[PDB]
Amino acid sequence: YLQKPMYEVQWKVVEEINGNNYVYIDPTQLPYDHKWEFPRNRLSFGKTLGAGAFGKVVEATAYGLIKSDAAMTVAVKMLKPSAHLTEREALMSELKVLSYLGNHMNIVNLLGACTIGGPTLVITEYCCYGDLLNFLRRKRDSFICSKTSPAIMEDDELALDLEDLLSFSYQVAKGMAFLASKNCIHRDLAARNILLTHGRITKICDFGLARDIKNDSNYVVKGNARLPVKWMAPESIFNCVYTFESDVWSYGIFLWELFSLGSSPYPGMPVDSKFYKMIKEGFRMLSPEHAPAEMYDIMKTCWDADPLKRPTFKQIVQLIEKQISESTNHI
Repeated sequence: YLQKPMYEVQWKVVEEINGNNYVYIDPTQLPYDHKWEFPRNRLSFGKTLGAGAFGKVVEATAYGLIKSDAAMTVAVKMLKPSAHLTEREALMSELKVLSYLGNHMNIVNLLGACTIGGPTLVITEYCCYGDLLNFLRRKRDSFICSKTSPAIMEDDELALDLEDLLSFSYQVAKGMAFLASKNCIHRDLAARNILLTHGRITKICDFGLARDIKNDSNYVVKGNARLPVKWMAPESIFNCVYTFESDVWSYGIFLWELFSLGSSPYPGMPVDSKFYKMIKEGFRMLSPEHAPAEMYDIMKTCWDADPLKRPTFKQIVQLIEKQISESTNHI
């Protein structure tokens, strides 16, 4: 009888200085270069990586994607088989946004698409170690004791250490700097939306299509929707505005997840009316045990009540570059 909720593109591109303020570009207006088209008969689906309320992401092998004589593992985003054309247009819009952004080492990049002659599919890079949240949690024990035998995740049987966390901080800052440089806001930055691939390279993405948000307690009901309130800036929670500066707030929360070895933020504090209150009154999380003071300093600035006093990602990148440099022969 009526329309159920629809998948929407998570990342937004915004219009260049509304007036130190923000408005979204309708992604349908973005161009789509059909150079991305890949014949669907050259895709072989494997395991479902996750299924959410609107669709799923699956591992697949794409044959001749880049080199004619070479197969390649990819990830494929798709809606439910029953999805109508307007629902499927969201995936077209996602394709347009990824196309527009272009390629960076620290995002999950577009590799191709199947948008003709069948179900709409978006082919992206496959990240073999999965999401960073799960990685941190499974590798946690190896951080706490190096002699322990680390969780084997695909071909990665190495421990996690401080240098890993520093590298992840840096890489994610670089990927977010890249997004912001393209006037792109993520709006759901969190360890669950950062994936890990060969060389422990972190790639920022939106993995929400593979997630059942109703069964994820990190998303809470607020105003008809389910939102990652613990990652959100006070001004997003209260004014429903997402900005470059609220992405920075989220990155600060991500740094807390990182150095807490994948703890959920504000542990044991439900998102209720007093949570909202104490956030606006200036309550902030304490440092993670394993965070360098310098990294917690970054966190604290990411959480400045005044959005204009938060660092940009460009500045965070410069700050972490200085930390890593100064941390040599000190780890």
